[PDB]
Amino acid sequence: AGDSVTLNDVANVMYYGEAQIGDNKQKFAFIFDTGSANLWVPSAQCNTIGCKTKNLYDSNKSKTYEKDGTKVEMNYVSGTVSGFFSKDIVTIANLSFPYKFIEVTDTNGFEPAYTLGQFDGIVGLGWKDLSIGSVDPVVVELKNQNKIEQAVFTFYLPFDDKHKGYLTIGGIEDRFYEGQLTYEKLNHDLYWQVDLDLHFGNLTVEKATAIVDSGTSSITAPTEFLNKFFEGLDVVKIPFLPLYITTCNNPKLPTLEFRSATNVYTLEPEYYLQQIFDFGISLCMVSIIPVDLNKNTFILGDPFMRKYFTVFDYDNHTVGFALAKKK
Amino acid sequence: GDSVTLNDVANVMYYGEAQIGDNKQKFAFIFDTGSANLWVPSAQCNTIGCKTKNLYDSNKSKTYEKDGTKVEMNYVSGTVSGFFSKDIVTIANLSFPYKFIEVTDTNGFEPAYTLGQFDGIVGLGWKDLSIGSVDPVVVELKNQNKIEQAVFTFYLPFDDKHKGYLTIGGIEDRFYEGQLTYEKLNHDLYWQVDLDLHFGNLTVEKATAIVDSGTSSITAPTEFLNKFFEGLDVVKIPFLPLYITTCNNPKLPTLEFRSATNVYTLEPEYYLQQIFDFGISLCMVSIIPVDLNKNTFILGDPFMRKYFTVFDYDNHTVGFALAKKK
Amino acid sequence: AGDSVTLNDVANVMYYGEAQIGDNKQKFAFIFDTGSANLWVPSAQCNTIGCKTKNLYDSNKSKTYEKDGTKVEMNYVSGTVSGFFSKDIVTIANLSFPYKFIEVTDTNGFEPAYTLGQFDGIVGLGWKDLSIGSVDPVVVELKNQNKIEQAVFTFYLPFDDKHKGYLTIGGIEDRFYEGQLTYEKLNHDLYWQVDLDLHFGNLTVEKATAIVDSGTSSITAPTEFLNKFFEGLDVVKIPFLPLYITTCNNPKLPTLEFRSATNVYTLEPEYYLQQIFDFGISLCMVSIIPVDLNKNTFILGDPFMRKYFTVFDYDNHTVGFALAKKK
Amino acid sequence: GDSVTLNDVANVMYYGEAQIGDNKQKFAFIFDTGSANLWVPSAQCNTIGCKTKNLYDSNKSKTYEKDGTKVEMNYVSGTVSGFFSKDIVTIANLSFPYKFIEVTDTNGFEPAYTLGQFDGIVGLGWKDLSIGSVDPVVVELKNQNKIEQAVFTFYLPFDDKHKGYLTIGGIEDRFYEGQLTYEKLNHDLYWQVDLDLHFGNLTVEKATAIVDSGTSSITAPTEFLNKFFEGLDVVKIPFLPLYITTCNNPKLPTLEFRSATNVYTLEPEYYLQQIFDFGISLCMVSIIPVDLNKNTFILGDPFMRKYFTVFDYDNHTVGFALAKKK
Ligand SMILES: Cc1cccc(C)c1OCC(=O)N[C@@H](Cc1ccccc1)[C@H](O)C(=O)N1CSC(C)(C)[C@H]1C(=O)N[C@H]1c2ccccc2C[C@H]1O
Ligand SMILES: Cc1cccc(C)c1OCC(=O)N[C@@H](Cc1ccccc1)[C@H](O)C(=O)N1CSC(C)(C)[C@H]1C(=O)N[C@H]1c2ccccc2C[C@H]1O
Ligand SMILES: Cc1cccc(C)c1OCC(=O)N[C@@H](Cc1ccccc1)[C@H](O)C(=O)N1CSC(C)(C)[C@H]1C(=O)N[C@H]1c2ccccc2C[C@H]1O
Ligand SMILES: Cc1cccc(C)c1OCC(=O)N[C@@H](Cc1ccccc1)[C@H](O)C(=O)N1CSC(C)(C)[C@H]1C(=O)N[C@H]1c2ccccc2C[C@H]1O
Repeated sequence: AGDSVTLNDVANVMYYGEAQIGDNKQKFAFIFDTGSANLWVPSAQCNTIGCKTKNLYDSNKSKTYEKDGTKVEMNYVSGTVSGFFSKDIVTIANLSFPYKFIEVTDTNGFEPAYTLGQFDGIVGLGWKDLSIGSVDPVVVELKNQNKIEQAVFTFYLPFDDKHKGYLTIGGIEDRFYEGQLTYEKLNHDLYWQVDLDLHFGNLTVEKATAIVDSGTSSITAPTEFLNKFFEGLDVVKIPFLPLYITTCNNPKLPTLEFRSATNVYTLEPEYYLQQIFDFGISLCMVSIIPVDLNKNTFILGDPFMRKYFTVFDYDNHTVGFALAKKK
Repeated sequence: GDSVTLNDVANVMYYGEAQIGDNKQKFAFIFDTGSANLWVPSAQCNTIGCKTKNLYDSNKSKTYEKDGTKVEMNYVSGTVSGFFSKDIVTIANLSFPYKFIEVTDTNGFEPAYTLGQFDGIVGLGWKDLSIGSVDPVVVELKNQNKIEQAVFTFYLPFDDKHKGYLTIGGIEDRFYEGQLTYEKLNHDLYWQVDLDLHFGNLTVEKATAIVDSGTSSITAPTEFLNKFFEGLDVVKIPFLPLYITTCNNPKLPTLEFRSATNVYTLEPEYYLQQIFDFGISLCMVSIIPVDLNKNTFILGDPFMRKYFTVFDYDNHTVGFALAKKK
Repeated sequence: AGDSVTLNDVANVMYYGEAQIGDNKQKFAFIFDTGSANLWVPSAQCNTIGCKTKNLYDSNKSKTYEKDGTKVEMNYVSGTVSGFFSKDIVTIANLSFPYKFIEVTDTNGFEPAYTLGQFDGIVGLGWKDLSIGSVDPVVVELKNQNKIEQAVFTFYLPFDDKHKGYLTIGGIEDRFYEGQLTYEKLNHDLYWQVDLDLHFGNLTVEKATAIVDSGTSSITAPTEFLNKFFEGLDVVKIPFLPLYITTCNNPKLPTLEFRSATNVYTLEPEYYLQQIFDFGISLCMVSIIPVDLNKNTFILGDPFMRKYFTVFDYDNHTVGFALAKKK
Repeated sequence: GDSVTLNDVANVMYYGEAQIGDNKQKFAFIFDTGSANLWVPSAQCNTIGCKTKNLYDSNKSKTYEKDGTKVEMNYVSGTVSGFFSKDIVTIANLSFPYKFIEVTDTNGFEPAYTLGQFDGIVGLGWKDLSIGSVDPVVVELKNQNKIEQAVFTFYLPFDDKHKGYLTIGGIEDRFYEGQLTYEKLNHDLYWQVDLDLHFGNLTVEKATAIVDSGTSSITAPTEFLNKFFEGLDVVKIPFLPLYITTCNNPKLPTLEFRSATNVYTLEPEYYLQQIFDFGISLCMVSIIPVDLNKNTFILGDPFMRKYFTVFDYDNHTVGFALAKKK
């Protein structure tokens, strides 16, 4: 079946698509993040520098807005936003549903990541307990009022700007993938964390939790593991920055291997590399960066999701994977 | 129809393999609607440029029919040397007697040749354009009741590591979309057409425009061009026929090709090539200064990436559509 | 008069010189940082990855070492080092003097900034009260025992990479500059913070504290001030990093103007730019980055110090400036 | 001596100004020890490449002595057209009657000409090289008891500002250091010299090697070179005479140039130019395939940047030192 917000892609490094808010259907661009669980927009109320270029929600000219007013920090690792809670009717796709969200009023905690973004707010797409305010996930809310067949959603991401990407709600559309799905059951309903013995060419790590995260531009690994990784594969790290450079055909670059009970998952380097220079010799950025999180915890972010169509299934506690169609 | 699977190389030249000989020696070929002769490095080609190449040995094929006349191939991008021969040429699964040049002296055509990953060229041009009046391979195939139409299609892939097609005998549905305007040759020489050539301000009315798959690039009059880029933000890198600009450059116009029937247009997204993308992103521009007879334009590869091309010996036309973008 | 450690320069991006520790004169490379105030070396004792290629100080085979052993974090904004205090006699230039320093034993908090460097430790060259342990500044220490004429030091940093930099202790040598010195009284003896109305093309900020900092590769500005700056001068910021790219002759680039009661100090853009691409069009990195610190606080780091010879004067509480010679 | 201050442009070509006429029209010039004719865009040059250029108006100078014979300049990098003339040329503060080409048709020499920021070239080659046998400008100055020596020096800067020097009349101390080996011309044609040419393994004994300030680069036979770079890590960018490598590339040798007296050598640090430096540093390499008579090599700008050059009509010699590095 399925209902689909098409997602525009900027420098392969973030994705955004429209959604509406209020019964006067005020428009907004959002990052759909399977690694966070709240929704927010700039508030008509906000007076910080960053807000001033964005589309500002007016709680006023929506007739279906209801007041709440409880104040909230929202602390991503990328920065902080702050506002208060409101209730209104959010439309995603053209599915409509009441929701609790944040009218953000302070953003200085999140700029320039925000002053230089082309998105008004974020839409959380993880699980209920990653939420600030125990708010049900929007796909879940939709199910809970017969708006959707199944409380499942999918990500299809592509390979640059006027190539179009697609978040689909409540249906698993064949148009996106090839082969069959392979599923992995989650190990907490928090992030879409599943459970994996990872193998990066030379070192492996036993049963790691892998976060599948639409929100991250990059693949991440804990920092011990990475230094352990890059040594000897002629990758030069620009100094003082999470930034790794190598020749595009550096033939010492291992295919990454994600392996589970059911299945095997792989990432050729053509997937975790960015072309940066291409003039007889081609130079590349390696799209893997240090990040320390609870367990052995790796985020497969955007590079992984480019190879793999992904089905997130609230009903079963699973994420499915198939090869994404190139066309 | 029937297509030869085209190989991309830096989007700067494409090649395909085609067999010569009953013994069926396979070769790497550039298919060049800009010339009308076929050739290969003879096994008796003694020039070191020849040494990595695929040779044709007139021994191995039974069908080898001796000729021997000597011959000069004078491409503006260099010259080759040898003598004529005959044998059974095959293109995809299309076999036929043809006369061609056995190439023995590759020296006046390197470095060009010694780098290139191609052994010879095939002319997809006209009988008029041939050195030796060899009938174009398609027109032969026709008058041997071997395919429906003295026609071919050029489907070139927009992008580097993807396939590309020389279809023969009939237009295919897959390859294109929308309709298919035609225009007619103003000479049965090159696949040259008569064209109202608009380009920002600068028109140059009733130009001759050569369609040509051999050319990696688009060309213009050295004077009309130099005058064009002026005031845009396109820097020219000194004594090389090369120009860099930023890819977002908003001074950059679309290019117009209107006729009596219709209009065609080249978006800057079709005549730029990336070189560098990191924060700012620069692209090199695929239009180059080269002078000939009229206002004579070469629409090369950048144009054919946009427009599927049909080459019609029968109806004296060339015809175009939006290349199926994939 | 003066004595001088000659400083080697890597990618215009950090500078290091040799010095000795112990009475068996064990050698080490150090960053001389006028923006922190402690000395440390890797300890013979250190077993973290980042130590493993460095020259480790053996408290043992110095016959003049005295134990202390009190343990210390040292928390730069670039990272953390950890170890304990020892006393030994440190020689810089070839001036010899007793000191309290840090035997660093844990570095995992500072790597790869330390795994990818070619320097063993750091030498703090700031003021007493920036020191962990109220330790007198080395140059001060040296005065306090008749090793030097006057408790003053100088930084001469070279243009481009080769050609050699120098720190000069206890003498102002005419070989390094031209014109005359213009001095500025400090506004706390903490950093070499002086007091400045800064003027960058279009935006000015009234009476800013400027930190003169040999250690920093770049110029820094508070984040609001920067976003406010770069707008409209076609400077693209690489996404998700403190990285600013532009065309080298972007003729919108303002000369920076630092202006005080006595004096005017200036920085043409040929000083705050790093090339990156020279093919016809020509690309440049802008060596200014957002950094938020107490007041309106700017660090004039390595770019400034390339135009300007600098005299740090403990005796007067001043920093003096003259044009560095090009030869 | 007496020097003309040379201007640098992308280290790809240098230029200087020198005056022609009694009225003293100043001009931008390339000083090319690779040709021996002087020329300027006549005020009667009607070609649109002429329009930003500095023209010579044979009206303004009294001293204009009419000639008019028509003439073709056929550089290998293009051709120019005009008729001859005569007047008082000045080079720095050196004035003298000289016969030259008034250039009227620059079309066979663009885009080259219309971008270049230079109006004419001056030849600093020999009489035998001259089209019309005009005696070289230095040998004239000489034989008008106007300077001590039919000699000149070429001093060449490294960076973009930093300026260059064509000195005339005598070698200067400032410009160089150490000694000064000489070698003797194997023809009084180009300043060509006989050289045992060593380069990694590949020698090519007793080659002829042209010193030439006009050339931006160093050149070699297309075959010897192609074979050279093989197994280096030097990628060639497709059908442009252009090669990229990483600047630290350790497979890159120093070049050798030995004779009977002495040996000269080109460090990679002299024949590379940064294209890209960030994390990895890439450099484009200044050596290019071009074929002539013997093993004939053009030592151009990369070589003259290392070595100061002394050009000796009198003692038939060319001589070199380490260019005073500043
Ligand atoms: C929900 C919650 C509640 C309380 C506390 C915490 C810590 C919580 O988690 C939040 C979180 O930070 N969530 C992150 C996921 C996350 C968690 C922990 C560490 C790192 C990431 C969210 O999914 C996400 O992608 N994001 C978030 S913002 C973003 C959309 C820009 C994106 C991101 O950072 N994108 C940037 C990013 C992220 C990682 C690496 C590289 C890059 C570049 C760019 O791609
Ligand atoms: C003139 C003539 C008269 C009677 C008979 C004959 C056979 C004649 O020769 C026609 C001719 O030479 N034809 C050329 C085409 C041509 C026609 C008119 C003017 C100039 C060229 C031949 O077809 C062809 O494309 N080529 C040739 S080789 C090639 C496949 C590499 C390609 C080419 O140059 N490719 C290169 C090229 C060419 C031009 C611009 C850019 C680039 C980049 C590169 O990819
Ligand atoms: C010692 C101390 C004790 C108590 C409290 C404080 C705040 C202390 O000082 C912290 C500090 O980090 N001090 C920094 C200075 C500083 C002060 C405030 C904020 C940030 C830095 C020390 O001077 C220093 O240069 N450094 C430090 S490491 C280094 C010498 C390589 C250099 C640096 O990082 N350089 C990196 C840097 C720093 C800023 C901008 C760009 C870059 C690129 C790179 O060069
Ligand atoms: C004068 C004369 C009279 C009768 C006969 C002959 C054969 C004559 O000489 C021809 C000649 O061209 N002479 C050339 C040298 C030459 C000789 C043989 C083959 C090729 C060149 C003259 O010196 C010269 O450099 N030049 C000349 S124009 C120029 C100043 C741009 C420069 C040049 O080409 N510059 C370009 C160039 C040249 C070679 C390689 C790379 C580049 C890049 C660019 O910098």
